[PDB]
Amino acid sequence: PIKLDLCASVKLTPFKPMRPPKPMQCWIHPRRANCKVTRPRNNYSDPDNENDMLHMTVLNSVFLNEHAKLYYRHLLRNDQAEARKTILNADSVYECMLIRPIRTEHFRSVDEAGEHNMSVLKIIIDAVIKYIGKLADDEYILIADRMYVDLIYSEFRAIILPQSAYIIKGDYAESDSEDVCNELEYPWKLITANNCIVSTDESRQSQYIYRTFLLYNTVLTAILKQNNPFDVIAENTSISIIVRNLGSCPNNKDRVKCCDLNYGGVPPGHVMCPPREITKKFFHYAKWVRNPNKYKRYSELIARQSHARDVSQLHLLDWENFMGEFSSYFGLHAHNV
Amino acid sequence: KLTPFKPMRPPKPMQCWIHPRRANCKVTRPRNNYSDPDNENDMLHMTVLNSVFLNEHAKLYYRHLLRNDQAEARKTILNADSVYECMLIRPIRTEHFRSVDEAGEHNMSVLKIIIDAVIKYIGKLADDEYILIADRMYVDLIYSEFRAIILPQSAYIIKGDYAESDSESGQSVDVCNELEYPWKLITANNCIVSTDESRQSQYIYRTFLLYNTVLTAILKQNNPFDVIAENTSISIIVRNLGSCPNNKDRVKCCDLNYGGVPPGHVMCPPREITKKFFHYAKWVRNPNKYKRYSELIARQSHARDVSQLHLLDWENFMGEFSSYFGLHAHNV
Amino acid sequence: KLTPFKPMRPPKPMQCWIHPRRANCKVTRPRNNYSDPDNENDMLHMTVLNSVFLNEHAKLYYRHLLRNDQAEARKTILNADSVYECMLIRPIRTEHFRSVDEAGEHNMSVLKIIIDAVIKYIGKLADDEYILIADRMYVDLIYSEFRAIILPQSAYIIKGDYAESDSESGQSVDVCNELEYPWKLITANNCIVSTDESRQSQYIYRTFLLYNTVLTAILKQNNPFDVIAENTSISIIVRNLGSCPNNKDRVKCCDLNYGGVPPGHVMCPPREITKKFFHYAKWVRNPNKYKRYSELIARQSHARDVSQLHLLDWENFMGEFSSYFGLHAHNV
Amino acid sequence: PIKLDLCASVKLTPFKPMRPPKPMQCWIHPRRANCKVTRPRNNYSDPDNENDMLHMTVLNSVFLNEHAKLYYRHLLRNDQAEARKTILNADSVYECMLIRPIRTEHFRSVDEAGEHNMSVLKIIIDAVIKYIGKLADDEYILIADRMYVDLIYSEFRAIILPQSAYIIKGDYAESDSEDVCNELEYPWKLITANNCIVSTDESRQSQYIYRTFLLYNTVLTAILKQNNPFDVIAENTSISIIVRNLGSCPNNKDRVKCCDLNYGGVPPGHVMCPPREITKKFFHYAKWVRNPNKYKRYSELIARQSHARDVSQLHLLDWENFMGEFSSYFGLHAHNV
Repeated sequence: PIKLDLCASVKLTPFKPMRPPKPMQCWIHPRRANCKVTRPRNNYSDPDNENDMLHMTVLNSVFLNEHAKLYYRHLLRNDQAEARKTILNADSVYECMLIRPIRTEHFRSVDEAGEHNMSVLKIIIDAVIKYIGKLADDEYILIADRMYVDLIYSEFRAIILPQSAYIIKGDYAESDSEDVCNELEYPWKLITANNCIVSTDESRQSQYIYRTFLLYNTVLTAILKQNNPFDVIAENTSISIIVRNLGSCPNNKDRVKCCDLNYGGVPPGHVMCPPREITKKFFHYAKWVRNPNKYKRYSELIARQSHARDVSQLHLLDWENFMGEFSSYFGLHAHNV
Repeated sequence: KLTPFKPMRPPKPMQCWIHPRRANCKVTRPRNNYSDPDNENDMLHMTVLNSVFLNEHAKLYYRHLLRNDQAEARKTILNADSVYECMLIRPIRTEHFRSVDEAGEHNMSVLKIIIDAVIKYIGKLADDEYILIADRMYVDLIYSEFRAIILPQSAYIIKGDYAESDSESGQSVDVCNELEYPWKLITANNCIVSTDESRQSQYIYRTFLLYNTVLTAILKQNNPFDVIAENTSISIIVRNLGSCPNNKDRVKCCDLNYGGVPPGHVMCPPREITKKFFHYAKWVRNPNKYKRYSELIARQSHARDVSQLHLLDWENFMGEFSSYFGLHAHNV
Repeated sequence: KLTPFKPMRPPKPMQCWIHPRRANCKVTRPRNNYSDPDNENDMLHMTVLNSVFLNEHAKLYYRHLLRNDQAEARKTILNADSVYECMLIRPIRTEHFRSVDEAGEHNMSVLKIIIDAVIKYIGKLADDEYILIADRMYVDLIYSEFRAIILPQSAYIIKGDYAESDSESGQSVDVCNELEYPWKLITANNCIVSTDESRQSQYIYRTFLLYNTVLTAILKQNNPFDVIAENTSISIIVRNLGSCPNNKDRVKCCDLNYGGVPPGHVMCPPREITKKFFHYAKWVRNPNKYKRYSELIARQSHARDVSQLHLLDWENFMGEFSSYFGLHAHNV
Repeated sequence: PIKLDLCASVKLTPFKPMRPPKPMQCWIHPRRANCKVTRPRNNYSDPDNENDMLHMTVLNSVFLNEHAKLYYRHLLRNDQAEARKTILNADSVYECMLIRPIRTEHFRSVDEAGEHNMSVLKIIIDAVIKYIGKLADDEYILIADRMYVDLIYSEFRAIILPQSAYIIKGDYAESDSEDVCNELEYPWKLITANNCIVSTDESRQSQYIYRTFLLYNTVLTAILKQNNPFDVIAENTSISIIVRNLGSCPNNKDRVKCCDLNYGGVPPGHVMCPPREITKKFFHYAKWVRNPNKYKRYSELIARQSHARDVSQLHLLDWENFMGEFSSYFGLHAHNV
């Protein structure tokens, strides 16, 4: 249903510039329809090309940028997938993945892994942390997909996946004014610029903590052989009820009852138990996904003050302590931070 | 439901002295270093369209024909679904382009050059390729006393294919499988079947688009043959205007109002040709039902005589027009 | 969210040879007993508008002026929010009404009678009452060589009130408390404050609406002074047309295209008068902010000299027009 | 937000042709905002005029008919309210009620009455039954307000109230073709007619049973001193869960557990226990309110066949037996039927 602004708003049938694949399915992603995997009929003289794994992912076209370029690709760098390219078909969109796993390499979806092989787990955390490192401090991001990043992973690699996210370039005009929203060529800048917002300290902290929670949710998903309900961004779903069901950390009320979760291998204990109120505020920050443009309601949210300011600062510092102990738990380094 | 996040400020000042009557035409000039008055002579028009006109490659469709660009710049930029073709311009001191809309242009030579530009623009369209306009039954543009600058056009491309007996001779590499070996192995471009008769339909279509554009240019009144709306019916418009006096098969455009001196009968195309033209045009509503109009104009629904003589009448109009402006008949 | 139930079949055939270019004008004739050819001479036009134009009494606003109806029938009927003014017509055998749109009318007398009809139609509007058009800067209608038939107009009425020292003399019964004793005791009509200066604004408004209508009638081209859209700005249109030669305070309508013989300068109203007219008109977007434009045209924002001389120039245009068509200056 | 179809779809501010009463409240209808009551400052020389009760009710404008005339008024006849008239203000609408209760008459809202004074109760049932009698057999109606009719009632009268309903004129073209959808004057009929539908036996039975259930729900509300949840037409609300909570009639599974309800005076017993599946099908029929035009989904619904046809017929006949015993319970007469 598309119309023009002339004296007759004509109904336009959404044109289909690409045969939509009828056999839509990915065995690595059985629960996902938009996820489709497939192995091409490579030149059969060469057994090597047999390994080439190809996965297309479906998604809306809004996720493309002003340049018609999909947002996660901006954060992509030194990618591991053998190749990638975008696919625009009307509102729908597709994103095919060329991969060539080595003679024995075998990827698999991060979801529901449970995997306790901290070597592979650390491979994935390195991939995701380096990827999100491409984010700028005054640039921020939300993930309308879920509260984590999808990916697959083999013993040799951890291939990232396309994400339903939205870039948002905030701008903190430092009092000492000595990347700008008006980066076009001067003529074009005369008309318009990025749909920027007002950056500030609190927004920086909010986005940083948000990406950190994304990291931790992905880590959970990796070490959860059961459902990791944290991903769920359902409108009806509320974190209040979520932690009411899950309860709080037995070892300390402050944190969540993540000690009792179901783990593919060794349970780590109350290690996976983050403070609760920080998670709550994180979910509130995440709710931004539905109205990204209205930034005043979510930009500083994780770092906002509910004295209330003292409690917010203290509990954010508690979450920072949690990140410190987490990094120590995996021998990590905050140079990415 | 999700908010369609906007990655840029939507330009509110929808002001185009070239095209005020529209809701998407905005022209505006730079305010750069004035030591160079020519830099001030620069002009900058952005038009707001819909992203649906972006192909698989994320390419605005009419840009497939932006070849030998006489204008300065043409770049695409979008605010979510909204899209924006942004134009750089720089005429010489006395050169100033103007809207084709009801231009009333009397200068024969200016019309000649403009029509040459439009015909060459549309020429590169492939034989099995078919174009459909989505805003008006005439290509839109501007024109200065010296040169002409095409304007962005909202249209959809489509590729066709046939299986002629001699399916080998000539360049057959142009196929709707325009991906790279694995990616084509995954999916192929949307495509249809092309055959000579729909090609004649398309020829008639493009030529009458050219005719509509020239009418608009030389008209000191509106061009009723330029509206692609629904309630508009070629039947009612014909009833309004009627058969042309010296040739009733034609239409009474002789009485119309041109800024240039009225040539009279010269601008009077046939009747059933325009009928089938309009019915072919109303296809655009749902191109996916392509066959419902793929062949419409030249269909044999005897009727063989009727449609072939209709083609004869159309090509008679084509040749007499071309001669009327010195155009070679071989410019098709 | 509830479905806006439709109590009638929505008439799909939006066909009006009188007004094809619009999306709501449908005309059509009866197919009744043909033994009476005059019954066939009957014509039947329904226009589709929005129910918002129905008052408290559920009365279509412009119908307040459907007095001494020269047309046959005018009834209202709605399909939920959609509304439908349905017209009966029956000209004499050779009488046939036509669209005011770009009528190019040369016949002076026909124009005279049409303008008489329009002025009398608008005359009954009360002094403290103010009208606002919602579709165009000109009253819409049709006209036969003999008579004229107004067409439905989408406009909002509003009543005003003042507290002059002599708040007793004359007929003061007309108040915005137009309910019956208890029902008025419950609620009152929406109302505003009327004062002489906004009344002058309204006089200028209505008169320039009349001027736009006459231009449309005698124009063999469109009437750019008839569009109430947003991006349209009187500033840009003025820049396009410019100061009239024999009187630069006026506008260069002399060069415009009339189906009747161009009178030239005769149709050239002042400049700032049209400016303030347009700014007054753009009020209609949100009438509830009434004061933001209630006084606009005749505001004293010295400026006393400026606005009073603007009124003088406007009334000069009014009188010279009236004399140009024999109209008495007392027909205001 | 209103636009025209010309080359510029202009945003139009909804014009306000009437001061909306700021003190919006009815003491007889404390839970209803659209309900407002008020006593006018009558000529104080006459104590008689003091009794005059005036109640305006707010509602959407869609409820008006093609003639801009509100639907319940069509069913109104020999009305008891001292006077009535409609009030169009933009989309909003109002409906003022003039009443002159006699020197001692005292009206009151039917809701939450509990009243056991079968004399007054029978007054109300007579009012409602005679009112709904104005419905034609081939004409049908739905009540988007709720699953009943609002009203007030004094010892002397039972004043009806405006309803958010929608008239629907079906048409059963009897094979022996010897009120028509095309009732306009011939010219106008040449363009259009009523938005009719295809009547039939089953639709007649469905509408009849629907109005009967409306009667019974109103009677319940009258004899319920507590909430009568049956009125509720909430989208989230399902009759399945409703009767799951309420359970079925202890005296017979067939019916509903209406024996246990809360009654202003004497409980009547399992008398108020209707068959359940009939109520279910009634609620499904009622769901039509949201898309009245699409009649194929609801018109025959109460009388439709789920053998399944045998069960539907049998259980509808059981509901008819329930109406028979109900009428006997109040000495009524089916001449209205």
